[PDB]
Amino acid sequence: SSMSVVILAAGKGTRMYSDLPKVLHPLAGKPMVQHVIDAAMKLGAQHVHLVYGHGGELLKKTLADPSLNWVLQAEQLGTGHAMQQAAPHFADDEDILMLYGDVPLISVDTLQRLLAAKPEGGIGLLTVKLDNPSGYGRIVRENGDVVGIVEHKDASDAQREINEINTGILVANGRDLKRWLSLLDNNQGEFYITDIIALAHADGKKIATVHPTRLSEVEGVNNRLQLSALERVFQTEQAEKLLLAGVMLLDPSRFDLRGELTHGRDITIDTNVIIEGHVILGDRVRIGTGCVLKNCVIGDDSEISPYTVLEDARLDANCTVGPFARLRPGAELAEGAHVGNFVEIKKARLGKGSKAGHLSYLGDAEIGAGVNIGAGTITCNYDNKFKTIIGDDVFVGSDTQLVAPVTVANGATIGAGTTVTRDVAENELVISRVKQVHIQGWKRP
Amino acid sequence: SSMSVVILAAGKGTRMYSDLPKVLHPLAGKPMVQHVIDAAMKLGAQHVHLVYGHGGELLKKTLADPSLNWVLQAEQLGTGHAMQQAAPHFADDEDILMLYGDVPLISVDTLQRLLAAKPEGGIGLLTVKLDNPSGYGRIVRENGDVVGIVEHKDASDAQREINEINTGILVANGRDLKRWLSLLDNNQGEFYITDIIALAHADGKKIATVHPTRLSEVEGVNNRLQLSALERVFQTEQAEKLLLAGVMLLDPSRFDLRGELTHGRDITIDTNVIIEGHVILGDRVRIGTGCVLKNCVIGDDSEISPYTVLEDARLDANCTVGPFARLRPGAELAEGAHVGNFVEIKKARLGKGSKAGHLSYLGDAEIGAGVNIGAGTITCNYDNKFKTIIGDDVFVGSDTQLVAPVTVANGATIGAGTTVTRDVAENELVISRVKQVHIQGWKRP
Amino acid sequence: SSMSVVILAAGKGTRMYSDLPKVLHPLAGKPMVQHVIDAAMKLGAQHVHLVYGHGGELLKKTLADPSLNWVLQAEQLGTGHAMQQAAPHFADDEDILMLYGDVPLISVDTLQRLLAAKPEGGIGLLTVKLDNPSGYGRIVRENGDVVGIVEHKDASDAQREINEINTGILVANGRDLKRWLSLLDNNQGEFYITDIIALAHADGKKIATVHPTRLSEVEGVNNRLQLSALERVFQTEQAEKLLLAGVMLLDPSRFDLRGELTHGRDITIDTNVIIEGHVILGDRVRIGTGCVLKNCVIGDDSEISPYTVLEDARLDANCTVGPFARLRPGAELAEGAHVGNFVEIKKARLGKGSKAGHLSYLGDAEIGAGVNIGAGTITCNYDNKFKTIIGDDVFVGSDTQLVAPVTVANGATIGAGTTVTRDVAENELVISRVKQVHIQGWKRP
Repeated sequence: SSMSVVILAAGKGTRMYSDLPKVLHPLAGKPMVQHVIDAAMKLGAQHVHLVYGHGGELLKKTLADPSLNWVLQAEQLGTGHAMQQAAPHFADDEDILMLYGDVPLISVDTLQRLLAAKPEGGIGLLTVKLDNPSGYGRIVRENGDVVGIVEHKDASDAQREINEINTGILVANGRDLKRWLSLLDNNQGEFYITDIIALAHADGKKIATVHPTRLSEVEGVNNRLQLSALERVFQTEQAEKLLLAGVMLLDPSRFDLRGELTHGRDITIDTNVIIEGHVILGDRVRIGTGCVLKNCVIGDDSEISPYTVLEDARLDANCTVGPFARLRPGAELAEGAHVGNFVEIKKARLGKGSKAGHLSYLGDAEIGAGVNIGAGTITCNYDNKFKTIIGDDVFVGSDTQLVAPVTVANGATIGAGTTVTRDVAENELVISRVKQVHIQGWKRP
Repeated sequence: SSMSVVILAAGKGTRMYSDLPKVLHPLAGKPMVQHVIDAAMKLGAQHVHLVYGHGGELLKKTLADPSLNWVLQAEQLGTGHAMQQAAPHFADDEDILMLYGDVPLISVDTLQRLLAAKPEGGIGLLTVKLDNPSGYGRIVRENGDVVGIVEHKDASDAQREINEINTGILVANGRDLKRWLSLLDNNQGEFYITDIIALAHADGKKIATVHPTRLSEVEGVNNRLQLSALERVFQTEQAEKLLLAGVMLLDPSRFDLRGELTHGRDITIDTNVIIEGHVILGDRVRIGTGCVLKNCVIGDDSEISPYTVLEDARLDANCTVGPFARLRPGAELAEGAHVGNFVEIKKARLGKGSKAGHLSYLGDAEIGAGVNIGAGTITCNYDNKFKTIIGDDVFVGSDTQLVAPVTVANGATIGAGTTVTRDVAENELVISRVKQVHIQGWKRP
Repeated sequence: SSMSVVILAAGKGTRMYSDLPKVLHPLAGKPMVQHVIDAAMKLGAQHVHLVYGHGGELLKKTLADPSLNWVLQAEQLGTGHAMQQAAPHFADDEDILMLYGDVPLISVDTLQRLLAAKPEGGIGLLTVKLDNPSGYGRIVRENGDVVGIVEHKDASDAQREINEINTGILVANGRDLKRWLSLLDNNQGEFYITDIIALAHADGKKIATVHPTRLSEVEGVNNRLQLSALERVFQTEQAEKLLLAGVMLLDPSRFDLRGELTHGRDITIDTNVIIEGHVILGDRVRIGTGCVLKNCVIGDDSEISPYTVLEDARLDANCTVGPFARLRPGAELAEGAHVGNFVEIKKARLGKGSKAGHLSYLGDAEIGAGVNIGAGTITCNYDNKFKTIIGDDVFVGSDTQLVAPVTVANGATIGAGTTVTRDVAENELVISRVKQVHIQGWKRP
């Protein structure tokens, strides 16, 4: 069929104490409002209408999304008024679902039930019964029949016992909806969206209701404490989905996914790992404690040792990296390569079974197979930046500075503490050798 | 009005298995007993009387606090006996409140209710009703009127149903208190402080009661498991206060504050951050996972990357530091400065927009603006310690050792692998240049 | 008396999505099934019979344990059938207890109650009453008398109210057990082990029942989410045992023990520490945040600073190591030694009060007392591997490469940036000194 959504996101997030529009605040590293858009997209939402008051410019900025239909608003004067501003935008043949930019966790199932329990020429309304309903809108039924919503405000002591409350999420045909809207008053001073419930039982239509499966689906964010609770809920969910799909998390409450994780079989992730962007892990990969991976491919059987950071990096199968290793964009390890502690790799490839074990920096480097990069080796590659190249079976002594552009051919050997400015030939040894000078019985300060 | 406090802290913390007096054990990095003192100070407590048995010397030692009035005690023989030892110390015109050194979480509100519900010539008594009261002192009321306390010990099956129990915290006028005290017996062998309740209804005075708002306010520490529970409670509280005041914590259950955090607006703190001493963070600062900050000022818009440790360090605005960076006391970054991975800074300043990106140690250094500190640069500054100075626009090649005292003037350039013992002049290049020596077809061992 | 156990571990752990047999999956770093074996050993279990279907070879492989009696099985066709396969293996004079390889948390107390509540010529049966019993085997009693087990399957609406359920764990004499077994049918198609309950009330014997003290004792693992819950339970338990025995954990929910921890008095362990293998900590040791210790001895009063990794390493008293330090097998610190940030130690000893503060790698080294290892010092010890030796009171300048085999005698001093290939004599100074070369007004690229 046909269906569009409207996302309300116009209020003042005063209690966020922020210079950033509330709805742009991230949940698992992405704007609250994008979770809602994402969901709308998953419904088949043909169009998405976003209603905003202040924060306009950097809202549409921080949200590229050229596919969206933006809707300005005088200055927050009515949640119903807001719904009026987008009213002329609803095609009469399409359903119109209403969501809030600060309720990021609303599941598709719960909406794709709402859209099924909508009575022809009527409203599908999402509701939840509360433990303590001590301040929300009551759902007022007569014979279990929805007739209208009561604000906690004007609620008799008898009504205040009504557990079931309004999530503020609901459906209706675009035609019928255009109707019910601009037939409402302002006599708080504002216009309540609540009213279109009674103003629907008015002209004899039936308003049905489904419930969300989790309370968190309809949790609204007014402040950061609330947002952090939703972050935890969201992370527990992701973690449990990975556990059930075969990934071992040594402590799923100390795990964070902010993006996507594609994975193979029998992966172990230890405590306090964070996964950002899109990470692909092969079979039998092990990630130690404290590692941060962002936009990485890690090949079958690789081991990432504790406290290793990787971003836009690639490891083939059987590699080992860490502890205390830092791989930056362009870092590439060929099959069975090893990078050790206090080693940084930038736009560099370390070939098959090559080793860089300690205290080294490698950038803008093409290194071959079976190469030994001694402790303390530095590509001195900054003066743009220049390329260092090393063939197979090369031995690079400790504390060597490779001054690029420089090429060291296969089988070459480089003595410790050597500066290399000129190219090195196959199987040639090079030793930057001076003469250590001796004073006898020297009195140390 | 006038008011003093007494802190009881004399028992044997046997179940702590410690050589340190129980009350000195830290909660959020400060002695249990200091939390209690702190609170007393916040009441306006004119004097604080501290009653102790063993542990005396290093108690008054580990607690400088020359403002305190110490009170010795034979050898724990009566909680009431203890209260006798400080009795001659209470002015008749002042209220005397009683607290315990091992109940660190007692809030001011709860005490500044206790002090309001005190009946003239009578006791204000703190109480709590328990889920399971299966071992404490019962509050025995007649017509809801407090008449005396029953030890779980001698408690009829009927009494054992009394949910409400004694926290052991209470008030009373100093005069009246001196009275009720030394009129009690020793016929456990000890003197119970419990009794002064009935010995107050005795001479026809009214004993009122307020409750603490949280159970944790009256939780006593007898062991470390108990202390750890209170640590978590205390940390959750702090975390929620920062969230509500506008700081984003990516996981408030993996956050620890052991001191004070002054903050501006829109700060993000990722998982597993610890804050010690006094930390000042400006607007829009980001602290990555695993960072430890102790006594630091971080300027607006700075980014601290994961696994970075800072102590007594200062960053101006727009600085970036980490990952894997170590800043020690005296470390200072000017506006937009960058410190990278595996870099340590001690008593050194890195000027405007200067960079130290990798594998470097800088101590006792004054470095100017626009300076590039190549990978592997070391201030060789130990032989006391001597000063290294570098002007603006200097380029320092990788793996340079700067042997202090040495001065490198503006615009100078230093080739890679250079040892610098002598001063360098404006725009002068210096290259510690030897000659790499070549053996052909060398057989590597 | 006499007693043997049987561990059932033959099903398909399909929902583990693993190439590793379910029961081999680790809990606190050791195979689920080893926890069960361990427990059996603690009972005095004279023999342990392990029944398995597929996964056979690498089961008996990954479990050396030459003490075990393995029992093959056609192909999972009956949990009772399985129990038949080991039936001919039970001595008539011994008790036979039945356990499952995927229920790792079953305590000895609960089994050493089961073995006491066994009625002569009868069954001791472990049971638990459930909050929601909505899919398990009901315990069917008549006058509170166990008569037989009902599968949730064939269970009247009336029976489905029976809270109490079958853990599947039970006892019986080996003789009697051999009996009750091979008198059962296959008319699911399989043989139910359930039946021997009614087939015991059949020949007029009494089947008693004890309960486990914790629900987690009888939790079965079918998937990784379940296993992770048990991991957390197991870790909370260990943590609380260490807290009660006197170790301070700054956050027991961010602590992991995968092995054994021997400890002395007044130890503090900060957040996110992992303990693997066997770790011995002396009195008054402090372990900072993020440290990983595996098979280490740490002497009285040592301080391990944050983010330090140690494996098969030894520290005497008063040592300090970290932050950001990496100690590998063979790493040894003598009394009061210090290792700083970005320092790696392999098969090396750093003598009394010696210091290696920054950016160094030391392997295969014997270093004496009072030695100063400057920043950036590297043992260039790889060409097998060769030994570097340094006596007392030696000063090693920064960025020195020690090319082993080399010996530096007592009181010697080594200038910064020195390569050392030859031995150094007592109190001799050595400076690898070249000449820095100067270009005036050099235009930096």
